[PDB]
Amino acid sequence: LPNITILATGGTIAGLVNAVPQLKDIANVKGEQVVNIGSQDMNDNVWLTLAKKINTDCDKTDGFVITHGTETMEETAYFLDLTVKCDKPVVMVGAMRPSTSMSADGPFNLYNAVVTAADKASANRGVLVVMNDTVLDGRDVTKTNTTDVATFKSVNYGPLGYIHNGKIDYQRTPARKHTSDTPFDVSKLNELPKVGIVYNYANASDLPAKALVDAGYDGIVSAGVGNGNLYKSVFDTLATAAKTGTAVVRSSRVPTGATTQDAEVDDAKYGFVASGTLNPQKARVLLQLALTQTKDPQQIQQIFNQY
Amino acid sequence: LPNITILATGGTIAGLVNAVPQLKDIANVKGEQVVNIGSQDMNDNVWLTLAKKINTDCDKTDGFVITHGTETMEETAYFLDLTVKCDKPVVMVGAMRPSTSMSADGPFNLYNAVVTAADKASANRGVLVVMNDTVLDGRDVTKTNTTDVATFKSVNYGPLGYIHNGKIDYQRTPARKHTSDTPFDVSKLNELPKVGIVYNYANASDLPAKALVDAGYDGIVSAGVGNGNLYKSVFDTLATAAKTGTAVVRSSRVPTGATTQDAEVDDAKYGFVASGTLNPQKARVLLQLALTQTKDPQQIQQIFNQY
Amino acid sequence: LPNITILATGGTIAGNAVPQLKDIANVKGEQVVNIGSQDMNDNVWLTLAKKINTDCDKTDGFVITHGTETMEETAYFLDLTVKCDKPVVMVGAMRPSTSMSADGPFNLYNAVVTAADKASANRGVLVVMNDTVLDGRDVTKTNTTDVATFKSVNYGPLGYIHNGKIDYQRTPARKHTSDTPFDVSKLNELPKVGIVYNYANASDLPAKALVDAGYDGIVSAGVGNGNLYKSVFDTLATAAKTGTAVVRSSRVPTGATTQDAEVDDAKYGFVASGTLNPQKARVLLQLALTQTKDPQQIQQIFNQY
Amino acid sequence: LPNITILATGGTIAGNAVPQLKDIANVKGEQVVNIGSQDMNDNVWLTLAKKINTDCDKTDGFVITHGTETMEETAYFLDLTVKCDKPVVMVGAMRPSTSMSADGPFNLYNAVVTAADKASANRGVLVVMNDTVLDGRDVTKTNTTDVATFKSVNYGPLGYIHNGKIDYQRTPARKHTSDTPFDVSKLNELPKVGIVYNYANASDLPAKALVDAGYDGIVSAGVGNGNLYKSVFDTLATAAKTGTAVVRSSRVPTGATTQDAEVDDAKYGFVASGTLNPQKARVLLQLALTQTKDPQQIQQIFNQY
Ligand SMILES: [Zn+2]
Ligand SMILES: [Zn+2]
Ligand SMILES: [Zn+2]
Ligand SMILES: [Zn+2]
Ligand SMILES: [Zn+2]
Ligand SMILES: [Zn+2]
Repeated sequence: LPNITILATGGTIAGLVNAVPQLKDIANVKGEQVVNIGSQDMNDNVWLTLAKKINTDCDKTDGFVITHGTETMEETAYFLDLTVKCDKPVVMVGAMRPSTSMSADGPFNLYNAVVTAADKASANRGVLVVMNDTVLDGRDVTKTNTTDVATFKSVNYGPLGYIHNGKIDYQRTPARKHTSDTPFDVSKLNELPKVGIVYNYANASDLPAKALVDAGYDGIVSAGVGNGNLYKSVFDTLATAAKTGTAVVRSSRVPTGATTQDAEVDDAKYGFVASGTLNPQKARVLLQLALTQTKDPQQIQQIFNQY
Repeated sequence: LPNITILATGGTIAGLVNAVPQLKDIANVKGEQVVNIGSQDMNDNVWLTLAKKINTDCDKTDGFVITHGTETMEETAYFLDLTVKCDKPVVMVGAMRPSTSMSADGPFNLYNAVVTAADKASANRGVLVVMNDTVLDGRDVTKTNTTDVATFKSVNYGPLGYIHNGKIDYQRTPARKHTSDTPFDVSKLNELPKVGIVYNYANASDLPAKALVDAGYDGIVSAGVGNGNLYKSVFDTLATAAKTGTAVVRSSRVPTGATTQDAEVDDAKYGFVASGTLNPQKARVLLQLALTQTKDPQQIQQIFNQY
Repeated sequence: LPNITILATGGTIAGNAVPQLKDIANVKGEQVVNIGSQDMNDNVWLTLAKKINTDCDKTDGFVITHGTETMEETAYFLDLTVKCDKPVVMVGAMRPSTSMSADGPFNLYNAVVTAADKASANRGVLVVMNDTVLDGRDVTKTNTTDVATFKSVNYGPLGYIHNGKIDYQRTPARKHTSDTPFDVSKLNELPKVGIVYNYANASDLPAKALVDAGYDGIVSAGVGNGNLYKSVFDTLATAAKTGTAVVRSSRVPTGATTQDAEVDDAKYGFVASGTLNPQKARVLLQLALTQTKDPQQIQQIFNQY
Repeated sequence: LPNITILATGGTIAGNAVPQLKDIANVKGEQVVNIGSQDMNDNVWLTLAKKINTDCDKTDGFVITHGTETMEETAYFLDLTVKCDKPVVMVGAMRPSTSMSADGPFNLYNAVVTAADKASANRGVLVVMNDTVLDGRDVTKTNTTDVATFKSVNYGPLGYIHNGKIDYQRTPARKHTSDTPFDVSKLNELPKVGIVYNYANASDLPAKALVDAGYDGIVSAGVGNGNLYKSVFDTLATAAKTGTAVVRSSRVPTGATTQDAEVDDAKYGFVASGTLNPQKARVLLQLALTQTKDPQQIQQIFNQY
């Protein structure tokens, strides 16, 4: 059987080979606790240590499964999608119900994540998220409902495949460049560029925006209204920010659909970057990484058009 | 025919009786430009003037249609749902495509909004949003896609009815108290309590939260991760805030599903309020209004359980 | 504690495998029939409806375990025929009860909570699945395998369940339960109604065979807004003019088949099904045919229930 | 500018009513047939496929105007039979071209942009509607009246259109166009395949009539994961054992009908349709039957296309 490494970032989602013994019949599992934290507290340090671990141990194993909380799983998955250089399957998985709760979802989630990680056909598709019998790509996947076990969905382009009876039918694969095809290399980095997110809505204070500028943040992501629009006070602070060196990326609070370039706002005029289908938290991820390569908004836009 | 008043808050969404003449065959339309602004700039002053106008003119007409931009329509609609005391239909409508663009959606949107406003069966259901042949309640309706004409949907409980050939079949009506059944009365108010929204994600700065506290904001709404969870730095600032008088409401960045009380966080312990199915921008609306009645988080929670 | 009766129609969906039930209700159970839901039939429907109506005053609410294949059919039939205003809640499982992360146990727990909540009464026959309370009319099966498959695709759910509490924010407008004019206590059988499908180059043979067998009604799973392939139209038009009740529904999973849109229904005596999908339409047409054979009266029924 | 040919099969969906087309392509048009899409048939399919394959080297891409009722059927049939790798894009309108806010004009503009974009080639036959580029296999009609009805309910769309530009982020894995073993140039007719529906108490009469008429294949719109009402099962089992190709699909709008799950397919010679809904399954079974009558070979086809 294939040997799959399980990297845990927190508690157990099932309760591992003893908690879900059926696992030892499809893979050879070793487990390492890499960090232990709730995902609402996920952070840069954790991201860096994970990417490095996966990159160092790529040849010690046939695949990876990462147990992680659901709240920020979608951010971690995209970070790794951009930084892992192991074309072998890296599959993330979590659980929406506590492991001791009735009809706990963890056990079967874990099983299906190991199934996915172990299938050769899963290789070379970038980092994946596996939940609710579905194989989801790290870029587009996002949490759609606060409590539903079916919460994870790729709301713009769809899943990569479905899992029935330990088998996967892949009918899709992502087009946006990832893993070995990106120029990102966090292997020597101990920190990441500071990027914050500000929200837009009626009568929005500019204060949040101004705090980030005061603190010399490297980038700021705007969760805009509609097609990335900005409340005027926020538009003014961000315009300013962009002229004094803070990268500014326009995304949207609207859960699906792209924030398009030169549509609602003149990005070229202000030196802003439109995030495409990257929601705010995902846009933060690429902006941070783009900032380790360049600070030219034109080049940041190009990065946003390709990753 | 019934006489319907169209209150415009910005430009035309069609191009009114001359731009969509079919209108004069279903209603008697008068139009007033109440303000002229892009909805990304929507604000308290506009909300107050609209509520008052609708309340003053309730007996001058059989119904209201409000033309408004799409970016914050969902916020205005809920504000009015809470403050209008005219049980007559108040129907909001906007357009996702410019009026001069091919297959402009405005014309037929406007027509269907007038159809809705004119149907007696539409009365007593609170403030409505009409878009894409659908009648949506002001509380649950939200913008789901950045550009799609079908963007407005009530993502937790569904629409109230569908519109085919100028006819409506209502199969639902909202249960949460609105209009005349709320204690909110902005008729004498010239300002609203200050409420801001802060976003949570991996490695979230507490700075935004702290700016609002520094400025003596009355309330703060957290767009949390998952079931309203908070990044630790943000959790600490907000906990503090709540002890020194800032109302704190936990909502979620996740587009559907409720942020439940005493689930992921101990709201009772910290004096926080869980927003139920109110997304961040909608939660801001009720929190602002709840703040004109009380500052006791227990009572704010009760308000969040009933409106 | 509330008395709740679990009426089972098949195999179990849990396994007490859910001891936590003692915390919310006094539970007793009866195996009413035992079949795979894909073989659900008129006899089961009649007996179920009669059992609930007969037993209404012995318990505080009912939970009905049922396979997922035709849960949406039974739920609507019960929605139209139950004369008990106490909560009737149907429940199933998408995963075998012995499979890992089986959904049955929590689904069942949630159904008893729903059946026992006093706020659940007077909302008609309910279906509880994946933490959601769904009305029997609009509820349909949306995905072949996903635990979250049950959704009310047109009008949404009535309420969500978290930690054993329901936040109801909706109730259906279409009349059901004791508000309908249907009465199963007098029926040992139901009018014959079949369903035919429409698609490119569709044979009229299925429709023809139904008519030849003297079927009381036929529901057309049409294309788009209830349209019909030419040959199927031709056949059903004659049928409707000669006494067969004919209802236009649609193969399209959401949205209504409207009146006076695509087809001139009055001209032929056809009835438009509204938001009722073909299998749901069938439930209502069978029932309407126990009350009348008149197309206009049947359309009225379809506009009301 | 690119040469794009618009092949019309019905009434127009715009009305130049869209002069803005001159900005993106040199357009010429031919009325290939003229019918309501609810009467779409084998003859139209054959002629369309032949026309595109014959005319492939005269233009840069094709746009096909087609009614919405069976757009998803034609699109898949073309997906399986077009041997031209240039973009073929189907397009419709959900509102009358003269109604207010008609969708046809912008839909058409978007289809020509798609047909003319060089990045659109080699993705198979496409359907463009509501600013979205959708593959012909997974695309289905989701709502009876909404302009946004066309969606790829299982795997999503290939790309979105904004301001005349497409951000393609997906392409289908299932082989299509010249990769299939089908060849319509040799066909004046297609094998007879009908579709029967399953639901509670389903009559076996439709299935029986199809078999009696010597149908080459039958697709079952089953319940849940492709299951069958007892009587329909019994009939199709005999049919499959005696030479009728039988494909299990599902009435359920999303998700696959899987192999070796609910039914022992090999035991009877049934074929599981995968994510192919009944009308789509029919398209592929008709085509498979022009190549073989062997169930295992047909299942292989269903696992590949
Ligand atoms: Zn990727
Ligand atoms: Zn309301
Ligand atoms: Zn009902
Ligand atoms: Zn009643
Ligand atoms: Zn294809
Ligand atoms: Zn090829």
